[PDB]
Amino acid sequence: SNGRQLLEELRKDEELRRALAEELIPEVLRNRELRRAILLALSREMATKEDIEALRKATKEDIEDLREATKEDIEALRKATKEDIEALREDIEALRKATKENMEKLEAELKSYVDARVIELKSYIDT
Amino acid sequence: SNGRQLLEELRKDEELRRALAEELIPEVLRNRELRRAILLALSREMATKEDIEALRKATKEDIEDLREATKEDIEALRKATKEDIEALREDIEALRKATKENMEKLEAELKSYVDARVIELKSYIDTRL
Amino acid sequence: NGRQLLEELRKDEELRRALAEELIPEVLRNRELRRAILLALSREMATKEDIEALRKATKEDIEDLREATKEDIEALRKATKEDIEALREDIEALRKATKENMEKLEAELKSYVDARVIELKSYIDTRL
Repeated sequence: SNGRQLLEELRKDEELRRALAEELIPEVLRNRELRRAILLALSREMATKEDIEALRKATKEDIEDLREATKEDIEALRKATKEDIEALREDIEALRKATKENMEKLEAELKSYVDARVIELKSYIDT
Repeated sequence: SNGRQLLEELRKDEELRRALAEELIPEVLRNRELRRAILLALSREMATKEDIEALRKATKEDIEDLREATKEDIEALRKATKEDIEALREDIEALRKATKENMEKLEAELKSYVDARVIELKSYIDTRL
Repeated sequence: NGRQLLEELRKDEELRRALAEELIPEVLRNRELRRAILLALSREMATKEDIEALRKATKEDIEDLREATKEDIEALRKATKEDIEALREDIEALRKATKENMEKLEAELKSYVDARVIELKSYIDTRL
């Protein structure tokens, strides 16, 4: 009769049903045999906090690996570029030197050419 | 009112809450459809192996996309740099050539300048005599 | 009231059954209750929200790296452009120095020839 009344009120009042379930239901689930049965059933599909943490850890490592590789790839290009620029600087120096030597060569050749003509004219005059 | 009172007592008395729940537990264990309702409800919230696999797959792809983009961005700079260096190499070659031509020009100009003066002097000598 | 209820439940199995059938379905209707129950079952239990939070964090971590990488590449582009400009200035410097030196040589040889011409003209005149 007490329970018959309670059943009746629960059919009528959804807020009562909700409130009462929130009191009793957690306790029913605390039952260890029931808890084990529920866990066994869910375990076929469950992803655990440990599984998520393992993915988090792997992701963090994969990102760190890429950051590190990227830093190395950029550094390799910096080195290669510095090297190419140094090689071009050595070519410029080589040209400067060759240009200098060639100008000294030309200076000497023209000096002697002029001197040869002078002797030629002096000899012609002396006639 | 009867249930309102009951709710109040349950908040206050944990032994009552426990005892009343234990009166229900046997039926939940006996009735596969209550068990199914509970499992259906819990599955609505539970993370699954499928969910984690989908995130794993998406993450792997997102990282691969960045690796690939990064490789392309570095490659684009390598090509642009190689091109600028090649242009500077062509300038050096152009200067070498222009320097050579200009020296040959100077050689010829000075040869003819000297020769012009020689003819000038020879003519002057001859005229005196 | 609850003491009476407990007594009736011990006596009446149909009441225990009926009451359980009323209260259990609340788990399907009540998201907060359903979540509480699931999290109480075990420390290992994870929710769909837990996966979404990792997804959100991962997306941000990748975006942070993309943005840093873009900046690091841009810094190298600028530094490289600068080094290339410095080389270009060296090439220009050599061109200029080469030009000036050739003009210097031209003038030196012209005056050398002119000096010799005056020398010869003087020598001719001294003779005649």
